[PDB]
Amino acid sequence: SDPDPLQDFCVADLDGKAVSVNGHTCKPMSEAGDDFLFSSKLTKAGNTSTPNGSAVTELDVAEWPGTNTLGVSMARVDFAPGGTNPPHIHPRATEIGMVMKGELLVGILGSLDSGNKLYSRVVRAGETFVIPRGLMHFQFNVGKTEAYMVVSFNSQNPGIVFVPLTLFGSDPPIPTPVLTKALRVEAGVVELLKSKFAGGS
Amino acid sequence: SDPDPLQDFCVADLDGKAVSVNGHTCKPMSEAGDDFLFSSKLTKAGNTSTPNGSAVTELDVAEWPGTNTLGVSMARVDFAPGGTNPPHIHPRATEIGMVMKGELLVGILGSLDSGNKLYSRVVRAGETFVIPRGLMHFQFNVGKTEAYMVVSFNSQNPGIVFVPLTLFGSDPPIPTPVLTKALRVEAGVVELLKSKFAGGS
Amino acid sequence: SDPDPLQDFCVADLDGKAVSVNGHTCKPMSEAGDDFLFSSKLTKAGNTSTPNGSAVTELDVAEWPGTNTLGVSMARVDFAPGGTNPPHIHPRATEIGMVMKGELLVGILGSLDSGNKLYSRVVRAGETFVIPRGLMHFQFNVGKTEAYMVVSFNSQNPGIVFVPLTLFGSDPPIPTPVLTKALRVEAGVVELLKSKFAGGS
Amino acid sequence: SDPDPLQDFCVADLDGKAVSVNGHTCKPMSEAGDDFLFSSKLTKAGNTSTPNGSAVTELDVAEWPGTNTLGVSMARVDFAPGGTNPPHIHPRATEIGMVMKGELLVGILGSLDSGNKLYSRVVRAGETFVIPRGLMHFQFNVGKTEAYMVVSFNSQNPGIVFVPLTLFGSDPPIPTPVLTKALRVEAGVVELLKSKFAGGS
Amino acid sequence: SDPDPLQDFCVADLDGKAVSVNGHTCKPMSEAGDDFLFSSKLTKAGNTSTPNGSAVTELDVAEWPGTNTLGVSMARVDFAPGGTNPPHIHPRATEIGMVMKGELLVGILGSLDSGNKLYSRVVRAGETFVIPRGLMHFQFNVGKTEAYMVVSFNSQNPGIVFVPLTLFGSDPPIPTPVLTKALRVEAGVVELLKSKFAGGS
Amino acid sequence: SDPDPLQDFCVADLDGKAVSVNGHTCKPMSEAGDDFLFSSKLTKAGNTSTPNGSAVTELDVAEWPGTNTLGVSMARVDFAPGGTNPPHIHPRATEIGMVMKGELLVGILGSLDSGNKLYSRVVRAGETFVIPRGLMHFQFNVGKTEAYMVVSFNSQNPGIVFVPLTLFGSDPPIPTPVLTKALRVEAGVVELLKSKFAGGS
Ligand SMILES: [Mn+2]
Ligand SMILES: [Mn+2]
Ligand SMILES: [Mn+2]
Ligand SMILES: [Mn+2]
Ligand SMILES: [Mn+2]
Ligand SMILES: [Mn+2]
Repeated sequence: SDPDPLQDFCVADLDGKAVSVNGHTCKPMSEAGDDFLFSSKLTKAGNTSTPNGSAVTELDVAEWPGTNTLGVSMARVDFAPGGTNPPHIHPRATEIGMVMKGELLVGILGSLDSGNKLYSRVVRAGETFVIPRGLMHFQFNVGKTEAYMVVSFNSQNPGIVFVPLTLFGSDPPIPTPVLTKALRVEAGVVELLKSKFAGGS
Repeated sequence: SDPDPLQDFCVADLDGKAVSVNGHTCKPMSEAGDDFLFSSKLTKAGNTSTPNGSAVTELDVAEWPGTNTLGVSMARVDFAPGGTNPPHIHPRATEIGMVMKGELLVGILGSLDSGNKLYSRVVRAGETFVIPRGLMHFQFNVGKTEAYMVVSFNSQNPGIVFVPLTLFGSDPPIPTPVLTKALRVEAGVVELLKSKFAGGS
Repeated sequence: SDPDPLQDFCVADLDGKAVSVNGHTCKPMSEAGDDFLFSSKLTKAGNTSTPNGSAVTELDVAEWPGTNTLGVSMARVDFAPGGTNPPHIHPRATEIGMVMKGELLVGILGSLDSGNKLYSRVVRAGETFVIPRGLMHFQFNVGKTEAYMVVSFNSQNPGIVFVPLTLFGSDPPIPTPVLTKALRVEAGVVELLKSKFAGGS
Repeated sequence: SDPDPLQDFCVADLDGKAVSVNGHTCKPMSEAGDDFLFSSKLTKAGNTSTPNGSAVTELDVAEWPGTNTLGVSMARVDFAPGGTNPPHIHPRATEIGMVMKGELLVGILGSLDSGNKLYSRVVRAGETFVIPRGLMHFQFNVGKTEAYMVVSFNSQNPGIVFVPLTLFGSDPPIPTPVLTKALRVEAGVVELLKSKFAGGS
Repeated sequence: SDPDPLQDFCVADLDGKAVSVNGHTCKPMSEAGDDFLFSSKLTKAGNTSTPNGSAVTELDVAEWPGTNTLGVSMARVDFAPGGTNPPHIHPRATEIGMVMKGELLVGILGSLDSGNKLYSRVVRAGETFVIPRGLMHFQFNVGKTEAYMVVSFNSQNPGIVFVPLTLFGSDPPIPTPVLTKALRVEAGVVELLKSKFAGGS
Repeated sequence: SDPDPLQDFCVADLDGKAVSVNGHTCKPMSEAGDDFLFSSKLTKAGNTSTPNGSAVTELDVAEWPGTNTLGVSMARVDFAPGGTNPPHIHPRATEIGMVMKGELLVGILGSLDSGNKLYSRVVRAGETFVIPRGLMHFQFNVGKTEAYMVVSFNSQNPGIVFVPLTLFGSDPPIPTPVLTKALRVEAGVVELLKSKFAGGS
């Protein structure tokens, strides 16, 4: 997991010309003020008018510099009815979270040696789930109203590997002959899928 | 931080006669069922009729065996008006959390080389805070109704070192001559403090 | 990464009734013999007559018990002409590898904050590549003869999340309405994809 | 624990205008000289004429730049007769130490799930003790002459959270209503305690 | 082991005047190009016309900046007939490797509590070995033609402590009276050994 | 470094038939008694009437079960006049230590990329030194009376790789043709060296 901190605080210096290191350099401690350990960025719902029908509001180190070196971050995800936070992976963190409003089908997938088992259930207000680092998972709003969840991670920068977007809409996209071989369908089907993700999100 | 996992899942075997290891041994994977990655233990408010005026509902590995080896846990804390989650430390984890209802004065204290600085603010619904591993911190309900927060940690077993209870009500209590020297007050004052914590909580 | 070792050697006890822990318990050191630090399991090519046209020969702790606690493993991957080791992720390890024979298009994909960038090139005998933990990647045999590579990981059990198989052929498969929403295509297309992975591999 | 080193040596650059990172940047290796792996800072006793009756002489990375990245530090603590190194916590390290002269009552406190157990004994010359990261502990000179101990930590910067000073004399102090609720005594008692720590140490 | 990465990529900035940190600072991500995850440095055999009769071709972070923060590296070692990669230690990594051509006697030595056991066998093409961090080991070409192996490590900078060269040819060499006491032979024998390593390699 | 602890205490179960894991299983916490965090094993000097002229008194987890999982250990080393703690390596820990009595030449050696630099000085009572994990180092008593030092490590089981004993007296010894090639001397010289270490210490 993230390297442990070597002092109490180390607020990220996010200036575009800052020297680059693993993670982030820190602003001078003397200059951090009083408020770096607090945020209000998750107070409002994200805009669910997206192709997925969900919206992630990030609270990782990029959005909350006071988390730098501390080995934690958060996010909020809002869902339109029938919206999905699509199959995805966090490459660098375990996730733990709670549904706050509505009803979400939450699915978590084992790796090959676990038989690619799918564990899923309908998670309601106050109920929680845990997703091991690197494993594919999704949420789907099965309710008829807006749902949201609040999640936390054991990294300052868990990363998101969105499976559909990466598979079909990477920069630039994976070669069609790779995808036809991998997906066991003809070029036309792969081309249809790519056309859905050609817009970068 | 907690050792990284060496497989997808490793549900804690919490049987009283289980062999003991760092953390917990795991139940046979073949026998875990479908539901170990989920919990509903935080759906209900804790009982705030306590001397502190707060109640912690734990969701660490002892309460959620499916978190074993995954490097995360959660808790809910409910507060009566004027209730406090008193100055305390988590010896093995950074904490990250959100106020869900009400208004909480949240205070976080730097260590000696940080001048023992106190950072505090009133945290309201949807607002968040982060507390580095090992640092003293508290919350106090400044509202006139019940408040609660939901918190997460980057350990399966963060630990709680309650400062008042440990200082005055440990098992058995710290010697009075140690406390008079350390607190710079006479025996009578130390004896008064001990009398408040003689009941073990 | 994997927990560091706390002694020189700790050969995995892979008996089916062994107590379960994070990773593996160890056989009594006194009884390990001379040969646990060696293997010959990668001397022979895997069978490439598979739907993917590739075959992975594993040398993780399950196949090489002497690697237990040491934070490393290996594998060999053989490729028929036009064969692919399809888009996949190792949830718990960085991979580093070398092409030994033939010509492989090797592609490595950044996460969302890296713009899902695809980095790819044709890798020939003696040439190497590195794949950060948790990131999607693939190889495709662009040559007209059999190719193989030998790879190593900084985990005893890196895991494999095969993207096509997990997305369409998990146990049981992800719900069609989740996949239609996530992939932005009609049910018929999702059903076609599922039919290709209904056999478990 | 502290991040492992990625090279042999990395002597801390402690210049006030140095770029800030987790831990410390390093001076150019070419310029470190011969003597960075050695110190003589603990050769002399600290001044025990303090309110606590003890004096800590630090040998962390701030005082010994050659320890930077190496995951270790030291300190010496000297005690007047009846002096205490008061209840405190090291947020980022386990401590291991030896009494060198005199007789010290050494107390170590478990966390809540350990029942806040107090383990204590009189430790004499050559005898040792170990204090897990984050746990409250103290020493008290029970002898009639000066005592000292030498301690080591598995961090370059373990931190010190002094319980009395932080509880009553932080910068600025914890609110009286928080302390009256937490300590179960009236304002007058809290005000008396604060008056003892108003001087910053 | 090496600190985990806190982002996808962090290509090492190896400029001689770069600020120094544990490991390496990184070049601006925006400027890394496409090719940093690939190398061709191990395509050619090293020059075995050396006193050892072996040649190490390094592929650590100094030679492959794209490995920075990723916790892995590689090397190739080529051997003349009768050549040795002499008893040595990697202070910061476990090694895992495969013989590619020829026949190598590979020996791995336990530490004191393992009775300094020597485990050795003749390793041929395709066969593998694993060497725990910090343990002494060697390879010796027992064949009549050139051999080579390709090895990987779970560090970006494993380090090499060559035992003969360090014992007899360090900068400056270990004092003769230290070596006579340690090796239980007279000065003349130590002086003979030093004369063989006076050239720095 | 050693895996972090997942609870307050975990006293090692050192029974010969205990299940084996990375490190040690723990005795039931309920049964540990009061005294596991303390030891008196270093109160007395070791017997310096040895070929080296030094004696190591170990206080690792094998000798101090209460250190299990806590990431620290200690040792005492006593030296006859002219005695040496010979060139050796700790494979799994950084060492930090203090001379308590007498005068010791302490030498610490960089790895290859550090030019195999030797850093050495005469260390007297109260003076300290630090030795990075995996690096060769030695001490030599330059005084005319007995010296001793007390050292600590950031591992519960640092290991000791004694260079002379391992090079010449391993179990069984390294082949003579390996040593003649590696040491650049004739068989007779290697045979002389082996004869000095044929007794196992
Ligand atoms: Mn997620
Ligand atoms: Mn807390
Ligand atoms: Mn792969
Ligand atoms: Mn302390
Ligand atoms: Mn090697
Ligand atoms: Mn040593």
